[PDB]
Amino acid sequence: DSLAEQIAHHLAERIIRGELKERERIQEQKVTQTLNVSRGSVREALLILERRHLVNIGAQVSELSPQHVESLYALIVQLYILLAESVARRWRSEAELAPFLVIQQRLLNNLAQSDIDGFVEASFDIMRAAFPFANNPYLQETVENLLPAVSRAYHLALERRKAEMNQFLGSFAQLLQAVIARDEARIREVLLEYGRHNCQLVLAALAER
Amino acid sequence: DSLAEQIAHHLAERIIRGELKERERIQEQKVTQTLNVSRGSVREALLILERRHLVNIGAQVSELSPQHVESLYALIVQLYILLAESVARRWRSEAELAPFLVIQQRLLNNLAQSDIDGFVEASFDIMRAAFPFANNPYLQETVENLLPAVSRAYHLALERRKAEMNQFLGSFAQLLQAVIARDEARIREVLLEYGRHNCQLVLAALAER
Repeated sequence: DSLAEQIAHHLAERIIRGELKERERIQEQKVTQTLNVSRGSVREALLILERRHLVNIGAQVSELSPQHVESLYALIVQLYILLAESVARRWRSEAELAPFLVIQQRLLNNLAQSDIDGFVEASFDIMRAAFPFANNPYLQETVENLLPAVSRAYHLALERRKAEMNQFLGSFAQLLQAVIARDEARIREVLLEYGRHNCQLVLAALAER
Repeated sequence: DSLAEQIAHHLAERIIRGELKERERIQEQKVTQTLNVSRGSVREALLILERRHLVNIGAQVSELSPQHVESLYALIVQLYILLAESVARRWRSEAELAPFLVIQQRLLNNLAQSDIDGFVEASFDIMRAAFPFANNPYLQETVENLLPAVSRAYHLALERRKAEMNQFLGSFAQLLQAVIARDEARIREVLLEYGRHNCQLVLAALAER
């Protein structure tokens, strides 16, 4: 990771968690002083965040809107189907799926700790554990570039409804079983159904701003 | 467009057209001298090309492989379906589809001129004319970031088979009619069928390297 990428990750986590609010301003000099970093690094960090849709170029934290949320979910669900179908076709031995079981345990541990921040962080390891099965650089880079925006929406859904962690775990368990069963019709059903549900929960939160 | 983006577009067109070959080296100083540009601009231009999958960081033009070609087509077909379905649902008056008819004429004009380079260039205006219907920044930026790689593969298919221009036009006409008919099942059929056909033509060319 370049220093620009480290700074962007730091600011992205603050936007994702709701610590930096919609329309809030980010000043280059304030970030340089708080983090003890070079100004050029901060400038590049903001360009990364803009590329990842989290800020508008100083910079201002981007606003959420229903059309962009719906846009994001319509796209990410098709990318997740592609990833999950590649795991379902390519896994050869059940040992290769063990990463998903460890993530299941990590999600449960964060739920036990009432840790929404860690729950979101661990959710993204699911995609990361799928990448070696797909060996698809275009898909991987696309998903990685969208993870901050997805994170931000997903975090808002959990801020609105803690029981969504229980809901996600139930759907994830169904997805894992469908991948184990190599059932592509069921994989698409689970992802499309949970995707629409989670999107509408984000929209409910947006409507209450 | 920044100067870095202009330089990257210039080098991308040379890779897309086959003027810069797989594994060929690009030297920063050679580009600065040929184009009369700043070295920092060229350095950033290469980072753009690497982000767009056209070079590995000097830099070397990336190699094509069957798994990456299949990866690219599996992804881009789902993105095209998303775009085409949004046009099919959102167009209100047939005047709004006129851009696609003009592109049809431009494709025919390049075919008449035996201009594969211009045919590829005009093909990408189809996606660009679809963006206002989708109003989907995530989808738009994803497609824009993949257009150079798609371009390169598509250009190789036409270098292998000029009659593919006639084939593309026939399929495009069917897609436009399905969009006019707001028939989403037919939209997916046309894009999936042409996608698999064009992908296998690229694979045929790869096998003959």
